[PDB]
Amino acid sequence: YDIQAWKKQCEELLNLIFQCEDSEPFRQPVDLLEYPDYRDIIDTPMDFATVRETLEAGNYESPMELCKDVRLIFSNSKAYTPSKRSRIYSMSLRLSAFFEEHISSVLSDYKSALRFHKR
Ligand SMILES: C[C@@H](CO)N(C)c1ncccc1F
Repeated sequence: YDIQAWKKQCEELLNLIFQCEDSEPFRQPVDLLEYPDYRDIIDTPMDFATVRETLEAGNYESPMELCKDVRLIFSNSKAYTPSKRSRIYSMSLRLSAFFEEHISSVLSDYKSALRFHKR
């Protein structure tokens, strides 16, 4: 029932994500010189360094907010992909499955701790 535990759990999960080779295209903001039309398709860029920095600055109030930004990394890749078979998109799908598998207990534990706090 620790209402704060999610933060360190998210730091450790982001550490695992940065160790994954599949996260390399998503570690830093998309380079506009490599993908000149990126902002014509994507309204809200997001990357894992921005997520980590937001967490470390104390600018997420809950793991749901972090989860919304990580999911935006994956939806941006899906929206930008020219093909559902593209290399970078395929890496995003594996990384998304890994993230979802690990974030589920973080969200469950936080929501349960918060319900206990408000009992
Ligand atoms: C990091 C993502 C964009 O959000 N990246 C550039 C791409 N995403 C999917 C397919 C091809 C790509 F090049």
